[PDB]
Amino acid sequence: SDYFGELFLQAMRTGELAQAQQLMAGAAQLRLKYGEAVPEIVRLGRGQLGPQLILVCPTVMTTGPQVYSRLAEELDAGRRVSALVPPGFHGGQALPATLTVLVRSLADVVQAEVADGEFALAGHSSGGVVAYEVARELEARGLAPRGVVLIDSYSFDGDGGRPEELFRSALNERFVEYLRLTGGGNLSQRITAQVWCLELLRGWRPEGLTAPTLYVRPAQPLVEQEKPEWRGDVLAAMGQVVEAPGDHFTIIEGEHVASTAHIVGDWLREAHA
Amino acid sequence: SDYFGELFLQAMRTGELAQAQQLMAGAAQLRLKYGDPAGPEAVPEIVRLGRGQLGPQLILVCPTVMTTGPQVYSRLAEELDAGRRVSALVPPGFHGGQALPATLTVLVRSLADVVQAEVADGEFALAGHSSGGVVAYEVARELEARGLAPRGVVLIDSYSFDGDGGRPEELFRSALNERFVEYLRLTGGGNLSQRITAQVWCLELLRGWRPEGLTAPTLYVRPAQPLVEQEKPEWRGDVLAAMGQVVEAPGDHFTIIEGEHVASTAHIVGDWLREAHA
Repeated sequence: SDYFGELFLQAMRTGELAQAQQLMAGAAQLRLKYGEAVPEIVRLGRGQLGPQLILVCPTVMTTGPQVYSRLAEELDAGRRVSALVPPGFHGGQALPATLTVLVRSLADVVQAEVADGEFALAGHSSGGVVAYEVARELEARGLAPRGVVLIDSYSFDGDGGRPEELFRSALNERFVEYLRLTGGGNLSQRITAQVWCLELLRGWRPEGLTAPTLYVRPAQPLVEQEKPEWRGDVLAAMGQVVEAPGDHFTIIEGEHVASTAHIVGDWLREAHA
Repeated sequence: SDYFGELFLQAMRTGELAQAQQLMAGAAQLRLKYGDPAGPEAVPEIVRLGRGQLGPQLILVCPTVMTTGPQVYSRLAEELDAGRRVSALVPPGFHGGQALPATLTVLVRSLADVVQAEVADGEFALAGHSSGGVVAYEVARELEARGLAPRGVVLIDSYSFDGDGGRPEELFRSALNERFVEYLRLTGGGNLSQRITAQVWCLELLRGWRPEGLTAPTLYVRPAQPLVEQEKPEWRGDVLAAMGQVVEAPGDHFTIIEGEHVASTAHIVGDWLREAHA
């Protein structure tokens, strides 16, 4: 346990989660920032041949290569799959001062990974958001990603609202449960990094990308009061939108990863073809 | 593990003590409290410090700060140990499992319960350094309301922040904090967040405090040397104006009861107490 981490866990159980969030935000503000960390890139699965697929891990407390373990395995046939980990969630890593800093750090690692070979990017939620931004930056540098896949990416409108609180609370339930089960440590380090990084993405809209995009939408929502505005401007810039069985999280967990990978893999094969 | 404790220390070195205390205050609000009449109450620890087993009792109330405990008073008690029975009373929430008192009333009555049981019908007096002087004053008021008769209260450099405060307050708090933290680093101190949250919680209960309604005589001991240049006179003004006697003594806010000046401070306090018990 962490001292403030235990208070955060306790707050959830007592209906004081709003105050606990404010604390993690204040801590995130105090944390060291850079802008000089080099984001981790990890090979997933065994494939040694074919185009490279880079899975950008989400900027949330559970982040790490393992979030994509099932998904990578399903996609491992005839391609080289890697997970790219945003800095600040593990070890002694500083947080990126700005979204531009984050995106540049990650683009530099991808550039070095792929050189001039064919590649594509994919990401779940905030990972999809960040994948799209990294793609844009690589296109500015003259690279040509073959596609970007975003899995249920959303962007919060305005400054807040009650639907937002309920949705974030539902996300938080699953994040914390994963870490409890995963055995995950450094709870304050992980939550402060999440709070910092998600704030960088507030009001994000896809501004233009030459590579084709695929948006995968889970058939099942998390809560009743989800606002269409959260996805509307995102969807509008997507080249293709596909509904898939599962919810925000199970879409890439045991029960639905197979159909998700089928849709993603088929699209990626077309994209490279 | 204690990430925010680590952030607190970092923030000191980068001049963000104010933001860090704001974080600790928020956490303090989340911490479990005691005070509900039906729920379980934390019992404040009392500790004999004297070798002396004879004479009137002297109850030293430990300050509600991150370094709190009987050792802050070891030297003072050793100087005062002849002819009186010295004890140290430690406010709850700083160590172990302990919950924080819900309100100042809860704190004062928890402490007064312990003093009550300790002194029975014997002669006694209270003293405290800084916030411990403030709390000793309130505990004395409470005991007087319960029919007991403390022979006196000694406050050493007690002050009160009034209003929201500005740059002077931050500068004074930073100087205090520097000494608190150094002591903790020297005593191998652990559990930073537990100690600091409790400090920030308790010192907030004392914001805007002024003394009124005590019948026992009071002595205020004022260190001759300030901690910083920008010290506002309003911090002590109202406290002082209610003191029976005010005595200046060599030393600063802390060194007043440290090895350098503890002998001269005890002579002043000791002489007053004996005068008071007669």
